[PDB]
Amino acid sequence: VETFAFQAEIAQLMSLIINTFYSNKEIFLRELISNSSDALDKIRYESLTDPSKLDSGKELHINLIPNKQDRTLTIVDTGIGMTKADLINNLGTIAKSGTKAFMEALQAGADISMIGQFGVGFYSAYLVAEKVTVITKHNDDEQYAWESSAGGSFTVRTDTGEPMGRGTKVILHLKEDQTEYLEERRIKEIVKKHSQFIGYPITLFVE
Ligand SMILES: COc1ccc(-c2c(-c3cc(-c4ccc(C)c5ncccc45)c(O)cc3O)noc2NC(C)=O)cc1
Repeated sequence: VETFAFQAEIAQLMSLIINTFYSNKEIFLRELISNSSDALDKIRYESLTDPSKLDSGKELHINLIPNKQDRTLTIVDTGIGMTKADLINNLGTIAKSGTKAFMEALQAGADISMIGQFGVGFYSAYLVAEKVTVITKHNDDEQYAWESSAGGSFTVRTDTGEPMGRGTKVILHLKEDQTEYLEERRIKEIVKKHSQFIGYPITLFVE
């Protein structure tokens, strides 16, 4: 297990997300689904010139899986998946500029729901999760587990859990007062409100 420091700007963003009073938390789901959609777009595009990239799974879709026992909401996609370099360096590098822009926009009257317009929507997960665990698998690379409870650091390890195939699984360990996001009616409502036209099937599992 390797432990890494977030870039200072990203740690600042995470603290803002955790500390700011902001009631419209439900937008976290749209942001995560948007990320899944982007990843699905990419594997779809690449498969057009190299069909063998779908050897790790032809189905392009998103599953939403609530588990009341574990107090988790999991967002699973069969997108392109992330490499170790994505997790440690490259997505953070990209997030720096977006974070800066978002912070500045907030100072000028934007609100937290607009986070995705700055390309850093993943971090909205921390509106509802005390810890986020991300399992990801890119073709020709190993399966990784990324994890953070904020506080300025994250971990990455090679994952020996159940093999995924290809894609990304975001496991939201929900805060004690945010269990509404385990309820079928609530998740359905949010998907219809904010993610109605996503171009991949979204299956909401029930318990
Ligand atoms: C908005 O920027 C991105 C969106 C999706 C992805 C992504 C993902 C993916 C990442 C995330 C994601 C998960 C976890 C973290 C820390 C992320 N940080 C920045 C951007 C995305 C992150 C996710 O929630 C779902 C996803 O399907 N899997 O392969 C990907 N690769 C390509 C080039 O897009 C990467 C960047």
